[PDB]
Amino acid sequence: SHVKDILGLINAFNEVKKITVDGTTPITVAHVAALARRHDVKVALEACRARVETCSSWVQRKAEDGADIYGLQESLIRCLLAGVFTDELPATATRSAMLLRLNSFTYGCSGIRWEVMEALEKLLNSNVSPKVPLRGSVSASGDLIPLAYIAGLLIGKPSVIARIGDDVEVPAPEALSRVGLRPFKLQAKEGLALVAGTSFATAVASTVMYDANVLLLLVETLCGMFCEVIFGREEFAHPLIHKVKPHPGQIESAELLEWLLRSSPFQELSREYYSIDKLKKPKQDRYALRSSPQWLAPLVQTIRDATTTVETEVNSANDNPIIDHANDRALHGANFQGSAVGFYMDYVRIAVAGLGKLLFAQFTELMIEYYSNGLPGNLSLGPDLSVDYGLKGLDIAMAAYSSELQYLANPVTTHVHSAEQHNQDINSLALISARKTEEALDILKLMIASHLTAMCQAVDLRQLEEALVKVVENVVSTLADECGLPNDTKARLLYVAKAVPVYTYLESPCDPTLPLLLGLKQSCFDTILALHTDTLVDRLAEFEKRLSDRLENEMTAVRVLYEKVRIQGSKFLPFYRFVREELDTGVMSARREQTPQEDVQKVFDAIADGRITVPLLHCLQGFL
Amino acid sequence: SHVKDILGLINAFNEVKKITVDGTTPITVAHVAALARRHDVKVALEACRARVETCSSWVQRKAEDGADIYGVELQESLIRCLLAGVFTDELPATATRSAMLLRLNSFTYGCSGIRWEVMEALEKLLNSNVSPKVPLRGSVSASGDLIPLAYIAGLLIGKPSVIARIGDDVEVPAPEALSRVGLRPFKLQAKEGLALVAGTSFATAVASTVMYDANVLLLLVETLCGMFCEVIFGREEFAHPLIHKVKPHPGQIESAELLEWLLRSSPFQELSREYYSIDKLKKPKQDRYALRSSPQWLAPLVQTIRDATTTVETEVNSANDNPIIDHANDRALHGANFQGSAVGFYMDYVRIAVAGLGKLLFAQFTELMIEYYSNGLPGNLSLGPDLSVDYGLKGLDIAMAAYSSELQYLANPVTTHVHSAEQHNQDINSLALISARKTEEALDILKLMIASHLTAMCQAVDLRQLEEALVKVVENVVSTLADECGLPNDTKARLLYVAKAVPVYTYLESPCDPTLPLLLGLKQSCFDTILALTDTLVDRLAEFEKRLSDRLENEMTAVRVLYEKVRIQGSKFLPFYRFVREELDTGVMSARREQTPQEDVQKVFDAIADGRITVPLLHCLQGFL
Amino acid sequence: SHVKDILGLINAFNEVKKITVDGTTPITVAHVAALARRHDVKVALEACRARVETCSSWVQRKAEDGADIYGVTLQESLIRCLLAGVFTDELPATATRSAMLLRLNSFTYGCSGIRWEVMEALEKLLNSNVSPKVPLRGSVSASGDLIPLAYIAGLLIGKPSVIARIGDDVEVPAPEALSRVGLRPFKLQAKEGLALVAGTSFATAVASTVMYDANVLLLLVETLCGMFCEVIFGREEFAHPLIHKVKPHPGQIESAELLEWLLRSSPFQELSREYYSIDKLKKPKQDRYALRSSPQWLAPLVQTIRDATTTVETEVNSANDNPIIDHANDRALHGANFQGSAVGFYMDYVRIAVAGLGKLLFAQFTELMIEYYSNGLPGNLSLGPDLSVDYGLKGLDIAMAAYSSELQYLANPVTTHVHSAEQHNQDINSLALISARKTEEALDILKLMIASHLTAMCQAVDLRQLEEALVKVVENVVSTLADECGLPNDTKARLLYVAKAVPVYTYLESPCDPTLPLLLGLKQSCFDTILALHTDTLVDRLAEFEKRLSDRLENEMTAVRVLYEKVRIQGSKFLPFYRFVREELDTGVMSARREQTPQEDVQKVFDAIADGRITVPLLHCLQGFL
Repeated sequence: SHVKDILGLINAFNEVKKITVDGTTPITVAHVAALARRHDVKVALEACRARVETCSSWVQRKAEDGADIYGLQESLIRCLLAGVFTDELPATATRSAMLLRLNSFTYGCSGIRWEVMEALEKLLNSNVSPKVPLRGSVSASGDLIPLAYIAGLLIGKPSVIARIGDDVEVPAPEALSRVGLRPFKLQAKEGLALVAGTSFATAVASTVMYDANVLLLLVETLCGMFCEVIFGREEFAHPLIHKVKPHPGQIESAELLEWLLRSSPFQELSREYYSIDKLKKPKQDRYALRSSPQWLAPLVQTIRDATTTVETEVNSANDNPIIDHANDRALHGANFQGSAVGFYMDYVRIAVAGLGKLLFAQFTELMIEYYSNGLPGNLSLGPDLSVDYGLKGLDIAMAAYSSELQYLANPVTTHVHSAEQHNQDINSLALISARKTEEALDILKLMIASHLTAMCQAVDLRQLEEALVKVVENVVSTLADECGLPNDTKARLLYVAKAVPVYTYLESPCDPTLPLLLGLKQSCFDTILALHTDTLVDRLAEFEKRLSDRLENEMTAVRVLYEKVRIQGSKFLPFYRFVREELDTGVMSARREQTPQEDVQKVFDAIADGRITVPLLHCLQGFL
Repeated sequence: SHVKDILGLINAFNEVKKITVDGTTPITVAHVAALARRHDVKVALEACRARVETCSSWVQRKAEDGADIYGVELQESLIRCLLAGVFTDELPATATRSAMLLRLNSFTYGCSGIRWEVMEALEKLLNSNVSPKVPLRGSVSASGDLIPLAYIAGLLIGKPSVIARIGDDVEVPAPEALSRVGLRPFKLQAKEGLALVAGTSFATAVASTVMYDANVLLLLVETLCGMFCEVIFGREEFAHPLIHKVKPHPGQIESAELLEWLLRSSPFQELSREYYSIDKLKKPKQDRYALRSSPQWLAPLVQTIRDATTTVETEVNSANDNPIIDHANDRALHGANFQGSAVGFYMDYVRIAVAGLGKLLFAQFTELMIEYYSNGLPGNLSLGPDLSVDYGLKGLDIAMAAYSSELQYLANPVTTHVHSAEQHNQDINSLALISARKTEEALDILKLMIASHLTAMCQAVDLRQLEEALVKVVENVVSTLADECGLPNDTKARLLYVAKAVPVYTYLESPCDPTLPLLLGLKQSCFDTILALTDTLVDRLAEFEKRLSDRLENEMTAVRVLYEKVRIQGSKFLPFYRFVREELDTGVMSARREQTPQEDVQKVFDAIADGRITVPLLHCLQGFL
Repeated sequence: SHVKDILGLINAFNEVKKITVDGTTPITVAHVAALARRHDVKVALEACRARVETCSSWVQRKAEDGADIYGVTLQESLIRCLLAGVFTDELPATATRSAMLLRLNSFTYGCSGIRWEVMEALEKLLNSNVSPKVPLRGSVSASGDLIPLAYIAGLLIGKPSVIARIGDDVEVPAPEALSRVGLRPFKLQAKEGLALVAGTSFATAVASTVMYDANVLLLLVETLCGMFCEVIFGREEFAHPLIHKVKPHPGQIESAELLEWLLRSSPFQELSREYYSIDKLKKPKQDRYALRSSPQWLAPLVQTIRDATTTVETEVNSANDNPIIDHANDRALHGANFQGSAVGFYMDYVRIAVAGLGKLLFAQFTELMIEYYSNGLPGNLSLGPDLSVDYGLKGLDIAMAAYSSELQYLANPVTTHVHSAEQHNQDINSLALISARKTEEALDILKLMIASHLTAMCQAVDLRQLEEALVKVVENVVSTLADECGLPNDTKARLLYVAKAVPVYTYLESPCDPTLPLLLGLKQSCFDTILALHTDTLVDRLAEFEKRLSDRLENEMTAVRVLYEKVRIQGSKFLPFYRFVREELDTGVMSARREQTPQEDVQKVFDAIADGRITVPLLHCLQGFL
């Protein structure tokens, strides 16, 4: 299952202490992302040093012997320092690019001197990186302009500014000086080896793919939480449905969901709900839940396949010419053409838009009383709704997020211009595409943060609902006895207490126009008819007036007590405990001062910085 | 002509000191951009005080009467629920202050029911450079820009969680920020929460600075087509008013008019004519489309940007909340003026027009870089002479492809992605703010493209003038050596024609190389002159060749070094050349000039971004009527 | 108002008999669509002839004395290399004939140097219904619509490989077609190849019929917003002049002005006001955005479609070949009028606005289908009464999502995809014909959406009229039965309130089902009256009221409905539409008892939209508006 592969990705990301750069051990997107995000992760270049020097020698002798092989170093770098600071590629991306550039050389096809590789290693471990303009690459003879800034650092160009950690910016030659390095004087083919690769596009695409797997698994998992809160029928995940339409991502997501929902205490509440007034409620869930596995299928497959493609690129020699020193020939091709990454970046951006639309459809259902099976509009607790608009602000923002996300998912690869004196008449635009997919993942993080917040709100509201119906049942039950109503009447009255959704009358429970009093009034009239008397009327008028003696006070009490349980038996407990306890939040209401921003910011940040993987792994403990 | 309207917008942007906010004087996009970009510009709210208070009183009396009018603590629960954005990024100070201005102006029509006091507070926060930190995303611009506008409202009521900027340095919680400029948190009354948040002010704000930039950069692109004509050796006839008289799109007529005027009696057009007189049958009789069809291309782009400005300014000058209080006839009118659709649709159109400007620039740049298309210019605009270590503007060329590709992608529509939002109440919604942001991003790229193009054309100006001086040196050396060696009058004329005809950039790298076009051209003539007419003729022709390779390279080198250490002086585009070269302190690009292309183009880009580029533009255009 | 301008366009389309091609009288998009769609309309080329010949002879003079002028001083080799299309699909005869008109018209300015005799042959081919079969693709509309226009030239010179249509079935090689209409193949003179192939006539032809339809459908959509207001129980206040005065986008003012006028004396707005006065506090105080913000939404759409109309007409009335022959001053001028960019960009914009029109329609239709949003109407506009076998307009609802989705997809721009073309000579090119074609496909879909929307609203009128009648029956049955059982005034007034208040479509399926809202509300009031008047006698009479209700009430609801199946619309400005759809097209309220499928009903409406008949009830509806 892709579920276990993604868990393995998350574990490797968390665990790794050293990245082995050796020309043989694959670097994964978890490693790239760990190097980028955890500064205690260090690069360890292993002395492959043999084939690197052989290659280097072959090129360096074909220069002393003055052979003539096509593919002065500073003039290439000078013409490529052609970006403009409007915005810039971040340090995480630049350091990622440095690693991929370093790695590309280990295969001994590039001809760069080993010491330059050592210099890359040192700069990475020292947190030194050049400041690199955002735009300029068409990713075809490589990410020429942006990679030119890394080469510019290595030769100590004064106009290239370098970061050292988060606070220090110094000109290139001073940055080299501070790490015990001297400017390089570039040798034959070395300018081309540094600039003509796919390392920047592939860097962005690596952090993008790592993020895509994590958010994918997170969205898939949270479909189970959605089922629980919406009162879904878990049967949509039944293995047979998916065995007869056997898209691997359809089987595998359904598999996880069947497992997440199997012994669910909310599924138990769902069953009791559809048993009451059975033939007046929907027989099936709406599509955002019920067809989630079918929806997820191509998205899982796209994100998994793109990961393979990007990792192949991470582990490639991607400059030109390729030096076949063994056979004494320089090979003229175009491994710097980033099309594998470019095309898949367009595809993943479409899959991410599809994940966003799934979230938006689910969130929409949750906000609307007609579609939420008992939950209040906007997940508003009230009880006073005139001053509690609940999650309406987050609802509007989810439309804002989905709309921009769908716009972002138009392709970049369809916009190929005939470039560089028509030499690059096809070019991948991989870095541009990767940037747009990254931007699309930023918006999906917002949507996840919002969706999880809303579901924790719904958990609270479902737990509060169950306790409120119990209060009502007890108040009706005991008052019925005290007024001396017959058992016919008592049971009829109790059915109403059970059946009427509590959020439809919580605002003013004893309001004669609201659904509780309406149901009791019709039951009182049917009792009079079934039993016919003047005494029965006395006790029924007594029952009704004595409703506003106790009911409201007891509903308020059990509520206020909740503000100051089924989730404990649910596989999503870790998520709820993380958002409520660890992040320090509570059921949203007019009485809680925190804005939706404050609550959702906490969840968003935990998604951003990877803390959310903790409750996620917890939740999936034992899944095989 | 749109040319004078844009010049009017630029003059207004530079001159304005105070923006009059009174409910009758129009705010234009130039006013919005000046408030945003020049802090010396202050807000002047004029005591319209009468109509605002009347409306405020109506609303308040109707609530105090306990009357039941819909949309008229209730107010603070609205703000609370809308403080719902997330910091990932933010709308910048310039957009937020722009919005604050637009929000203030909308109240001045007295339809909103906000108190005058709150308005005075807005005025003072503006002039005191105070503005809330606002999350980038969350608005669908339909019941207004509810989320981002809530942050302005949050500041006004002293919400502790709303962070506020004071200048570029200071950041403090909203209550403290109100304190520091002598204000107290407001307690909001009937309809005031809704008046503050339910507007189109953020999208319209971004769209105002977007439209200002679109106007300036449009005029800049049109004008620079004239510069392109000069350096590329174009035929100015493409601009002849008769061509456009019979295909009369106003933008076509007006762009052609500007171009005819810029190119009339151009000293560069004189070199162009000379050039096409030598080897006429071997050279194109018409320019390529990126020059020759420029007025036809510009026409819809001009009209789109002009019409969009009008639509955006209409929005700037609107009451855009709900209900609209008709205090005079005692009704709250229920509509949807907060629906930002006019701005949203036009932002999509303007983004397509901006993409069209980018494609025009890309195509022109491409021609200029390629020797086959540049009518004598060296590939990549490399001076060399040694091309093995000078790749000229090849990096800028690649980047222009990168810029255009992303520009074209950005130009897909946002308005086609309407979701059924807010419990299906907002089943249509404009997405204006999102569209405005994308068009803004598209203009960022256009600026990069304009900066590169201008830098490249200044390079080509230098290369054209150098070319003229180089060819005259080659003629003079050929003439004086033909005399010295005692060559026949026929031989002399035939050799001097070759010196005139051969493009000098085809042999600059090694002028006396026998395999390069000058020597090939002279060798053909030499054989021809021998046929028309002996051993002593061969003798003098070998002496010619010999003495050529003693003298020619040195005199070429000398005149080049002198240039490095003129027709542009009579060009309408001198202000641009003088600006880039002198004011910005640059020179002809080559291996000998240490500064990178980044350093040069950056200077140009910054001058476009900060407005300095308008100075040479206005100078260039002086007298055009 | 743009409304008058569009009404002018429709009147012109209808009443034009001859198109004056003279080089001074403007051809409008109505004239182009008239020519394409009404074969009785003839071209009248009015001898203009003098300048054509002056230009012609100037070109021929230079050919004689051997002057040398680029682009003028061969043709059959140009035509040959441009006959490079492939039949996969073709440009329709209507597009080709429109292109022939525009090419003819372009020549009338005397700037092209084409022979008057070639012009007369164009007129004759037009009036005789001859046109070449033209492949669909190949134009980038930059040095003109070169490939498709080559097929017009190929017809004129009698290229055998060029197949010509004559009317709807007849297809003959070009020599045969010319011979059937009394013409002979031309031998092209200097500059005539270019005159013919190097123009913008194809893109601008598709764009002309595109703009005529955009104008008509726009007005139709605007008008039907009022009909939507009527059937959905909207508040007409959204259209009030002061709202739009303070946000004065010209299209916002004018759309709302139209709507205020359509709704001013509405008998449906009267039912609406009455509806909101019952349970005022439980029902929404404002309409949803697809109605309430329709003026703000329509504003940019109105303005796009009108400005785009101007641009396309400017192009219809242009000389758009090259070089531009300035015979007066003995010069050929070298430019690029064949660059179709004015039309290309505006086609992209109009496609987006059409998508915005479709989205407006989709959101309206959506509200209409959902009982939560439709203020009394049944889900899916199902009449029933048995809803288990009547799913109503659910098919059309699904279809509307499909329509809107494909439409939004089509509205991406074409002009952002400019390639460097023709040996990099055409390094900018307009792609105008491609864009026009996509905007045309977008309009095809909008037509589908309008057809469905109008059909749904006619269904809703019927349901609303039945609703008023049904509630009256219920009130009467309750009022009479209260009397027959001697119920007190307290009881009678509570019971009659429930009869007026409960939406009839929530219980129509089984009016006496005790779990449905009529009986629920009746039981509630009965308990309330037993308490208020507090007895064994009252209970006796309330039980007899209930038993008599389930004997008589349903029978009388069925009778009134069965009668309806075998009024407020009569006072409504939308009567012409309703009358058009029900009587003229011969349709009826939709249900399980009506045999015709939703397909058969909507086809009829769509066909009337597609062939222009829908403009009759449209023009009738708008009579009086100034």
